[PDB]
Amino acid sequence: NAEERLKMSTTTSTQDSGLLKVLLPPFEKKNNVKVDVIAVGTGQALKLGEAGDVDVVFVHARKLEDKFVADGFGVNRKDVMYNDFVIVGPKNDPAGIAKAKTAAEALKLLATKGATFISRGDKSGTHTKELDLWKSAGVDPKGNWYVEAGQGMGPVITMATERRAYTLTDRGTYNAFKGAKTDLVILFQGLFNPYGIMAVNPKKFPHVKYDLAMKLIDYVTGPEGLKIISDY
Ligand SMILES: [W+6]
Ligand SMILES: [W+6]
Repeated sequence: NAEERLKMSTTTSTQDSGLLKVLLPPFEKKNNVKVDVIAVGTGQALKLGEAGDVDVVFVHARKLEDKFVADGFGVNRKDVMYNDFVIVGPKNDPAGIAKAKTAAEALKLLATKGATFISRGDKSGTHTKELDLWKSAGVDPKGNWYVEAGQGMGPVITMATERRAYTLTDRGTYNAFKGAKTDLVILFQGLFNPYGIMAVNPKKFPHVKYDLAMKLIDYVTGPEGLKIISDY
């Protein structure tokens, strides 16, 4: 009965996209369960799983996910292809990034123009991607223009908006903020990001809801789940 609850840790950034509000109800109905979404920072989402306080972890942070699995905490990790990265900024695009042909070129235009840019500057898969793209541009971002916020995607979109800055954002969070909570527009866009979904290991935590976690993972990577994710 539901009241029977499965706990999933994720990031605040993934909650903002709104995917879970559409993806979870058919699973809840089919299994007579409630899926509690615990949206916290990336580090905390894994710490919750390391402590056995959730049954499933759903994050986009490849190195950290690998470690979680290597460390024995997570089992049966599956890729969940969803979402993509875009560069947003003021609608008058002073750096002229709309003329960029790749994301590395766009960022290098920013660094060269000295246009204000907000980094997530945290644990997140968005941060890792950003750093990978700076490295592919062969630039190491040092300036004043380069800001490291140490916050989630939502607060970074807000800070970019106040500062009339550019930022690298997942489209999902942007689409959810567009218009109401920013006036920034997509100036550069490109495939999908390999979220990882993982069950907390009941050999480490025998009270975790593993069988129900495994149903969730099967669901999300199954035809119904994929259709929702691709239609979203
Ligand atoms: W409730
Ligand atoms: W994230």
